[PDB]
Amino acid sequence: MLTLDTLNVMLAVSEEGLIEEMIIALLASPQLAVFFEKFPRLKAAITDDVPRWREALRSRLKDARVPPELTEEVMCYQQSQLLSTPQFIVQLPQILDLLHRLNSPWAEQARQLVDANSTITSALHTLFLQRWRLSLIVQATTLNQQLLEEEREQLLSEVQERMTLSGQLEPILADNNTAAGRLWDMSAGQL
Repeated sequence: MLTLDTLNVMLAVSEEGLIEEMIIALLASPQLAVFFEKFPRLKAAITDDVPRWREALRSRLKDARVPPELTEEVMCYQQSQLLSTPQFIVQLPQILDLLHRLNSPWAEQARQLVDANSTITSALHTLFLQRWRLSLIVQATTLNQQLLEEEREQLLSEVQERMTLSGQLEPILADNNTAAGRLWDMSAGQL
């Protein structure tokens, strides 16, 4: 079962910036939307709840699996390095047929790529994985955009639950993960 944490490995990206968009997604959701207007003081809690949504998605990448669409994006990618050079030539227009089947954007690019060079010895095979790798990062923007919409619903019941803190406060435990990074420098000279 293809798990969601694979995206962190195969793209080498961090979740934190995408989790920030997920904060905006929740602050836009109808539950929090009405809560902010109806409770102009109590909203300060759930607007401060930014590093809490972090731990929700940080667990969820390990727990949850990939979207049904994304499944074939990552599987065709990882299959191409298992697909050895003699087998890769004859099953070349077949993996291209798979891309065209789903209507994935890699269908058009990989088609032109193999029309550019059908004499795949080593160079194109390497470029096939790399060209899709970079293209899958900017595509994962949309794939994980659909994720943050679905997951929003689940943790929406979770955030309206914790909303008890603004009416009969009863607390729960949570991790504090501070990304500590700084290097000041001012090496300059002027006469």
